[PDB]
Amino acid sequence: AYRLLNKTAVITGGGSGIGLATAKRFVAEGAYVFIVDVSRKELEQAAAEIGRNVTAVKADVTKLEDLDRLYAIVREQRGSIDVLFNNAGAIEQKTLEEITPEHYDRTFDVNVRGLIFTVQKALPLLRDGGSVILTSSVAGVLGLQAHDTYSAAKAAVRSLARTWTTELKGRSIRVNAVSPGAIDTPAKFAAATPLGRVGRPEELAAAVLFLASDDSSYVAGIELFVDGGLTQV
Amino acid sequence: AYRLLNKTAVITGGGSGIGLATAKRFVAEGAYVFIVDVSRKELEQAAAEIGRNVTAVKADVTKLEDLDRLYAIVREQRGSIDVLFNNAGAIEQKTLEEITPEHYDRTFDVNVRGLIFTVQKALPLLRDGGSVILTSSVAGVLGLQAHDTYSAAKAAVRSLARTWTTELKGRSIRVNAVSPGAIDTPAKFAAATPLGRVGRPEELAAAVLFLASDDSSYVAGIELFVDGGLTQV
Amino acid sequence: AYRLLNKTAVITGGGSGIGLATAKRFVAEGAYVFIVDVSRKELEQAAAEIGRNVTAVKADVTKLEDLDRLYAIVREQRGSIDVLFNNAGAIEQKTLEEITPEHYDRTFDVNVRGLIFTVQKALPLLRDGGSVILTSSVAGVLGLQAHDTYSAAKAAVRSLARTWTTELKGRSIRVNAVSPGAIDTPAKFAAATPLGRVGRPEELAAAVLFLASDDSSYVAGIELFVDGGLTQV
Amino acid sequence: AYRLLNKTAVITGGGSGIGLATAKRFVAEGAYVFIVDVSRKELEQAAAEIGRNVTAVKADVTKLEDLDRLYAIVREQRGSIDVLFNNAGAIEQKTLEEITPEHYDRTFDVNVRGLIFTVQKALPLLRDGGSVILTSSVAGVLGLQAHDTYSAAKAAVRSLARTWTTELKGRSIRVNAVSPGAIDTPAKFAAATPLGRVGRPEELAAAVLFLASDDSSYVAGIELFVDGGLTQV
Repeated sequence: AYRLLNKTAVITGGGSGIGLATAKRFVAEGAYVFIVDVSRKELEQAAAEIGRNVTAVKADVTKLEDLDRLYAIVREQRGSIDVLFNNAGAIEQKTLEEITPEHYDRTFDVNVRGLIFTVQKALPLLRDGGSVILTSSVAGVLGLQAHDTYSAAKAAVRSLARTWTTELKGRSIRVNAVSPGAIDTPAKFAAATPLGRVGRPEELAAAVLFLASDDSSYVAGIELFVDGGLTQV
Repeated sequence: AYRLLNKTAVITGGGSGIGLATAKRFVAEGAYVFIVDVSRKELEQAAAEIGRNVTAVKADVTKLEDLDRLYAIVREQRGSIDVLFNNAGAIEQKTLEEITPEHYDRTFDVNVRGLIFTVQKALPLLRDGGSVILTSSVAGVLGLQAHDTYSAAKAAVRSLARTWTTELKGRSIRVNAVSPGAIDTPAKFAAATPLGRVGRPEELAAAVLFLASDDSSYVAGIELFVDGGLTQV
Repeated sequence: AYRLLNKTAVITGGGSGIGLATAKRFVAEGAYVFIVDVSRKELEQAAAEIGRNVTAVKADVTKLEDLDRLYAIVREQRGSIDVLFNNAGAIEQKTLEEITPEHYDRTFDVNVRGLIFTVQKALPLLRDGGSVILTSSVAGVLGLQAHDTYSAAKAAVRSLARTWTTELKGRSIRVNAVSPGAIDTPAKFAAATPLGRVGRPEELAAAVLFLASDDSSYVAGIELFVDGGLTQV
Repeated sequence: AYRLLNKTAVITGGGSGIGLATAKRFVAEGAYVFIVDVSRKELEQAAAEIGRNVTAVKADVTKLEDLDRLYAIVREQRGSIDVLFNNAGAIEQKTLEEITPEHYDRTFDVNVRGLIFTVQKALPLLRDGGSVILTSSVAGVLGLQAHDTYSAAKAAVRSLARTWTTELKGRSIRVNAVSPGAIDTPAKFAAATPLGRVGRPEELAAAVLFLASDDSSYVAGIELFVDGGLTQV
């Protein structure tokens, strides 16, 4: 009945949009969830809506010490991590010509560096048989104006799921990537998208649940497009 | 707890292996299933195993008139199709050098021709928002000795997922390919496979259920690799 | 200066468009070319235009005995084949609903059936270390309204390059697919093409030249998109 | 004979390996070449081997003021760039467990930050209709033990070719990536490589030449694998 019964899940960007929708679906499937985001007010609000089986941890995953404090809380409250969904950060655009060193730093810090140490630091807590989701994007395989660094970073994320599938196979930890298209989170993609609509956080959440749950038990290293077909035709 | 409650499914190659594993998972999820396959004896054993909510139909998907009769049964019995799973066929191996006309026809008639007509002919019963799954293979992206025609054929299937995605969008019908690696069916693939083992048919059924169910409602046109990481690393 | 000096090429579809453009460039590169195609009027025209170091052969390469007659001539006049460029056939359009058996067979006959037996009966003649080129298409990776059978067959063609890479590696024969986008031969593709225009036949001939020549000696089983960026952004 | 007559090329990583083999081939094709690299002693050595039509420049392509100086030199002596081939950097291996902030910085500064600003700063000098080549890698689509950051960064590089195809199309600048497999520099990657050997640096220069010349005039945004079949079968 309950596809994640008593598993423990950690979700970064767990504050809002997709990461929050996932938390909620996780909790409905019977998991216990750590939502990890940066603003306290927004964590409290999130924890309040999810309502049960949820701890809110304030941390910036681009900071080594924040991560250490995170895993000391997960070890103390729950002891182990069965699932890690890495859903942090947002898009900042810049054509090649405008890219500044600091803009490139902002993107890469959040999408790659942050992610690497997030997953690195979770290894001691990860159970054998566990599941790690990275968040890549349609941007990873498209040539989209002013998405220079975002897209490059997301392609690199997709790549980490292959490598880590190789490195973590002895522990039987599956690593996969989700590549969302346009997902409604508080225009001309919708136009060139076969289902003709933006997606709902809830649908991304379900695709993530597939990767999280026992149903994707023979699924490893993939890149799961959830884009209503954008990149597929 | 019932991901396909009251949904009607049609599964070709439903008499054994993956077809039959999926037919069991579907019924466990509340669907009504039509299993379709060539041997009557095998269809009966399969129906008895499933146990309930099943009709067995004898049809060879490479014969137009057999498909006509399948669909008339379906229509009279249930009146609509929510999920079509196309899983007919088996591998036959010949190197370029050994390829004959009949060998070429056995592979393409089953894997491509018959798929085309199955789906064409299901069109009038398929609801809007229904889900169509095709069976490709790791073979469709690999260069495997003596797999000439089977690989080419399953690459042709993965392609029709893309075109049907565009053609069928007006009806919101999702078309997606699954691509199994090595599956247990009554060992070298397994050697270079990160998961270190063949898949169980149930694990393949669970991936197809994903595509069949509403958790994949924003997912269209894709190639879902269920190969333990074979082609991903 | 002469990148193919004294090499023997066979080109199918050599009477027009890409095939003919490629026969001209291969003769300018110092090759001796066989052009193979169905129209006698068309072949003699092409042969006059090409000028020198060309033999026209009227053959329907989906007929096994025409192939036999073809290679019997190649072997008699020039021994062995250094370069085989397979570029026979044209698009035919039908939506899923409109596909008939006849339309399907024309498509897969020209594109997949004849190509297999073409390259099959070429084997005893191909020199070790030679180069075989397959014409697949952007269509092979796209979901183009009413391109059902043509896209599937061109995706099957791309798969055969991977398969024959493996099978023919022992004789160091390279097999690569070229995947043309819109070429200019006697619209909206051009709206989404970054280069903003259709390709010239000469430009596709230049890309095939690359596969044919020593410049691609460490290039094998690839899909080379020649589409002004169409499938890449 | 001379496929780059009177073109100006700039190569980063020009002091050795692929850069150096490519600079040699470019001069053989009548280009004027600027070899760019860190080592003085290494560069004068390289320039001596080329022997003509070449200016060595000493720059660390990860320092912005080094790029300013390189481009002011190019501007003064040649005025224009027709070809920019980016080939700076080397692998360093670390498993996820071993990754340090410094190791991460080395790989991404050299492969991605450095790549970005090199191209950004060539923009005013690059002729309209020029060719810009990037060095990705087979590692960009593989899950290779201990290649975490290098693979991820090469995949970054691959995506930048898509994005720059889009952003630069108005100027008709083609941007494509080359992705080498095992290339012989000063044991089993070759194990299941179809060609049964590591590639020569000359073979990779020839491939890069293809991308710099008119023969790829309708090729934009591509990933060109030069890897003897590794990633293709």
